[PDB]
Amino acid sequence: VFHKIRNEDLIFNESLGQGTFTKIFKGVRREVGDYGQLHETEVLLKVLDKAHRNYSESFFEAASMMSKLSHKHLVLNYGVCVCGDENILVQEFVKFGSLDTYLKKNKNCINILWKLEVAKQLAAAMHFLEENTLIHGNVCAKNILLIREEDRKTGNPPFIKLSDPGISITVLPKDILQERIPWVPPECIENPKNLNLATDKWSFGTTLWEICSGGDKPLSALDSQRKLQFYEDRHQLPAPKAAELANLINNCMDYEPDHRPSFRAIIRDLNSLF
Ligand SMILES: Nc1nc(Oc2ccc(NC(=O)N[C@@H](CCc3ccccc3)C(=O)O)cc2)c2cc[nH]c2n1
Repeated sequence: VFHKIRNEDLIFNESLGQGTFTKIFKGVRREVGDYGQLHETEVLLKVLDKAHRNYSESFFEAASMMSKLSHKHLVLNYGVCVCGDENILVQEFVKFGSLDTYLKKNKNCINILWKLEVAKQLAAAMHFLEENTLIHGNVCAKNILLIREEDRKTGNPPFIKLSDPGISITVLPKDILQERIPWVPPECIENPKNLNLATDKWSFGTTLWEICSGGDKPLSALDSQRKLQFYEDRHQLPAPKAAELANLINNCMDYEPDHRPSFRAIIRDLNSLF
């Protein structure tokens, strides 16, 4: 149950792009904060396309269930604006944006320790979700937000958060699902209702591949028909050039969902690289 924010208290600024049936804007929220102090707070605004209003339930159910669990590695949702014909998610604005964009622009200055630290943090967030038996369902580098850059001057590591999952793959059209191979697992291509905790272990593997690959998209050279055939022939992703996490990636991207390792075991493996 989300706090309702008045349209009057939001200003829309620049477009930040679009997601699946959504438009993204940087914005500002006027609000009374602690001690009654007035604030104008930078916010991330996620607007459901007016033409796809039928998706609003899934749009908001995702963000809602995760926002019931507070955690340092999970994005903060302030509330929702449902004034007028709008369906707007009002979210904390993370200073350095999405991880995939960040990896591409910083490819030639991100070392293995940075990748391992970000992987550990992501695994911590997924461990927390697994303990709470809560499925994310759309783990990917675009849904990882970089709160803070690494600072070698103080040894401060980077700090990331996992964003909301957006519209569930259980209600999206099959062609969007096919294009999201290989983040969407084989069993969910076979049947979207196979969405399960084991889904998030597979997509975590794909996300590690992104992190280790300077933001390349795995299988981007394959069209949708060939992505399906990739799964039909039981292929695995190539090892990234920085190959240190390749075995972990493949262990997570196991075609047998019951064989995919728990996030506790994943965390132990990450720690053993040191
Ligand atoms: N909290 C927040 N936020 C931001 O900006 C985002 C907007 C949207 C998203 N999240 C998505 O864009 N999610 C996609 C996923 C699509 C997908 C998933 C798996 C495989 C293929 C494709 C979607 O829903 O379409 C992430 C960051 C920014 C940008 C600067 N600062 C920010 N702070």
